[PDB]
Amino acid sequence: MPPAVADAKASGIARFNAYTQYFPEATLITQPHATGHVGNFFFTHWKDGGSAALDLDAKGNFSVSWQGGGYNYVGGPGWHFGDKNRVIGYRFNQDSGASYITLYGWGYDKSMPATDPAHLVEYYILQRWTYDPSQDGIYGKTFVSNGIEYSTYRSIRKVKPSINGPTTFYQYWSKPSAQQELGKDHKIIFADHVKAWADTGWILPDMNNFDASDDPTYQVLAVEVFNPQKNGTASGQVWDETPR
Ligand SMILES: O[C@@H]1[C@@H](O)[C@H](O[C@@H]2CO[C@@H](O)[C@H](O)[C@H]2O)OC[C@H]1O
Repeated sequence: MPPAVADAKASGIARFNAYTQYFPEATLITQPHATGHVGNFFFTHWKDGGSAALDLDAKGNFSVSWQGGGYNYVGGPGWHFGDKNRVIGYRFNQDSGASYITLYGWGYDKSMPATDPAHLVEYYILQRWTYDPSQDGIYGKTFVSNGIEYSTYRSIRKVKPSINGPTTFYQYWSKPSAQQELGKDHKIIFADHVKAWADTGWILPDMNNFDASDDPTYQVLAVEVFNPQKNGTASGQVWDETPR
């Protein structure tokens, strides 16, 4: 078995009802809520309605195809856990106009009180977008990572779905000053974004645990659509290029 699959199994990822299985080759995911592995690649896939399909191969090539409608979908491939030193590489090939093409993940500290919205955090490092989340959050700071300027925001989700079920939680955002181009390799140096959030006191709770009720504290390269007004597709390839 691929090593991340073996590691996830040996740490009890099957405890989650929504975790499907290891698929050795490539699979199409269309259900409302699923996680799993295709090859060594973890995936998440979640929507509150509508129709959206994640096609993922064992080399990390993927496509999300969505149908127009009033719903929210987010999904994509990566890792069953966040690592603050990971360097995510990707190339995005096609984008009909997703709401976000974004690094996407969660942290969760079961020992923190749920009255503190920092006990559970959904985080985003946008790369392409047709919805601007700045309007929903407070500004943190601007910084440079891999030669480009990102700006941070913190928003709150009040009684909303999460990896721990309905919860009030913070979202941390990092948005670059320009859309990232298709057809070229890009890097997300995750440590720079973790650092930038921490620089304004926005601490990520633990990103390497299966303590939440519904899903791991995963980290993926995701396509998200909010109320898409047309059918669309978005496709790319993700990998780990962390210096090791
Ligand atoms: O893994 C799933 C999460 O992806 C989901 O989180 C919602 C996804 O859309 C985002 O815009 C929302 O802020 C967030 O509530 O929660 C359920 C979980 O199983």
